[PDB]
Amino acid sequence: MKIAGIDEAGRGPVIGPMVIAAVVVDENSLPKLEELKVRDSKKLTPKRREKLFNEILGVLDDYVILELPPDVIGSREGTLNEFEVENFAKALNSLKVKPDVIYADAADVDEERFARELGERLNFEAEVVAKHKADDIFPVVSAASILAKVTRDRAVEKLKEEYGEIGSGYPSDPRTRAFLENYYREHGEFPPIVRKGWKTLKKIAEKVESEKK
Repeated sequence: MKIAGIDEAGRGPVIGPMVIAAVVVDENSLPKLEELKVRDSKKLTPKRREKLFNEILGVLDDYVILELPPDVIGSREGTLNEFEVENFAKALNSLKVKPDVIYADAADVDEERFARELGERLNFEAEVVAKHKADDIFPVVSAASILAKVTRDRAVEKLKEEYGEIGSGYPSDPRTRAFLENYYREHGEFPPIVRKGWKTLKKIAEKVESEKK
């Protein structure tokens, strides 16, 4: 049997892409993911995870990583939830090796709902298992999670080489906050690396205009 795991990175940041990654591993290769301790990789530094990333690739039968830029996210036709479901499906449907069973991180507050909707969007037969924090539960999802996180960090790293210190890209991050406030104060607009619909932008813009003297 072929087992697939699928997760996402970059859900709530205001800057950068959202990355959805799907991995496929043969049953016999599952112990390898445990050997790699993919489940205990949350505390790893980006460089150590990159090494893990490369190791994971060596045991996978197949994988798909979709890097969705802020332009794509912003032009979406549906809600962000629908967007996530839609792209999880696209990633799985793009796989060369079709999984018999799919383990997915439940984006939707309703795990059952997510599994149902994802499956209805697949163009092949498979059992879909969706759970909250599935990445702490199933090593195969943990693996996908690592591919998505690494891809996402690489993306932001590339952005820093072009815009300087932009932080992690999350509004909660002081550097990301300052970067956006200062850029708006200097240009009266936000850079083309932000997600146009994020409420964070409106608040920063209003704050900045408030200061003006």
